[PDB]
Amino acid sequence: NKEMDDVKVASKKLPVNQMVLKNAWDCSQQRTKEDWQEWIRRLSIESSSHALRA
Repeated sequence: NKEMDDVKVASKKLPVNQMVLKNAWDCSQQRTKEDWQEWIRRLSIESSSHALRA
């Protein structure tokens, strides 16, 4: 075998509407836990993205 990999940019794009989703989480909840949780899992979207998918 030989050579290499990585490649591996890897980050960003944007959560713009997911930012919207964050503030959305903020609006209701009213037992905020679910809101913040979801919003966080979203916020995740390199690694950590996949991480929050736990």
